[PDB]
Amino acid sequence: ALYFMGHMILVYSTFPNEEKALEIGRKLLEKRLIACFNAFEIRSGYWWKGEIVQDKEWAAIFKTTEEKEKELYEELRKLHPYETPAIFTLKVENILTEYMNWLRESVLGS
Amino acid sequence: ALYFMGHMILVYSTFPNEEKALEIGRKLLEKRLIACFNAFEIRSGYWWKGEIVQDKEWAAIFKTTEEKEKELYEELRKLHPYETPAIFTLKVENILTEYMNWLRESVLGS
Amino acid sequence: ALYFMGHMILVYSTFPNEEKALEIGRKLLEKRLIACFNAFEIRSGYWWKGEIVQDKEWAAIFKTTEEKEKELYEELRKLHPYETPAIFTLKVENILTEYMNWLRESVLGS
Repeated sequence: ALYFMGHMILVYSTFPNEEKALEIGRKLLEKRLIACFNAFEIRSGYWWKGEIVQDKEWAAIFKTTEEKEKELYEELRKLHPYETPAIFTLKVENILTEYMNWLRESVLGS
Repeated sequence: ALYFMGHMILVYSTFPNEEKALEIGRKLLEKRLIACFNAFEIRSGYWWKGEIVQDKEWAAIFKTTEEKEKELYEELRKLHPYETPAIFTLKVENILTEYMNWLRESVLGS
Repeated sequence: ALYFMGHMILVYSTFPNEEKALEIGRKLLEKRLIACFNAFEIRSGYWWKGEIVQDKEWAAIFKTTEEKEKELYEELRKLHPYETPAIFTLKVENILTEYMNWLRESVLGS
């Protein structure tokens, strides 16, 4: 069909700056752990040492297959500059079939 | 209740520039295929002809109802500048009831 | 394990400007309703009084636990500048275990 459930996963994480986000995205592509990344600038807020702080970071969504999830989490844990980084996966319900094929081809290998 | 499961879907895709993202978003609204779109600038990375490339694009999330999903995918496939565009749907678990009503009203028609 | 299903929810909403998005994010943190927020600039389009309009807003994703969902929706409904704001939750499938612990600790209290 034009689209189907597929087996894509979307992993999200945030980084201290544009440079680090792009560098890690590139390293993940080199290892065929992701087929593509989309990064964007964000303003964040959270608790830190008893106070609410404002921060500027770069978020990134990583697109890959379910088969690469474990490896992706391990590589992100390896490369992340933060001690306790935000790393979580969102549920993908459907995906354009041709794109799913491209994702699969893009992550074939190591 | 204040919120419930609803029947909203979120479709994500990326475009070569701001102009194209907005133009397509407008065309989707004209056809009542989406109730709203949120677009933002992104930096992307993926494989292309054996090399890892960096790109600048505009991403967009399209908010509509489950009933419009098939039509939305067909219209996006029709208008997309890319040969193999990223088009996938994310799972929505809950939604403010009043907003869900607004979504339904916004996509009533053609 | 390195990651598991967890009990995190992601709530998304849009605001008229950067100032309002950050202010509300801060208020949600003060009440321990969210552990963190990530906000970014967006361009939006929707129907308004029979015409398709273009707008500039700031979107924000709120990260919290399933236990805080009801309270979060109530506080957002309380503080939102829009009469019919977009507020919905996305499904989180997996999450880095250490991060999940941080989320839980971050929302403990009121």
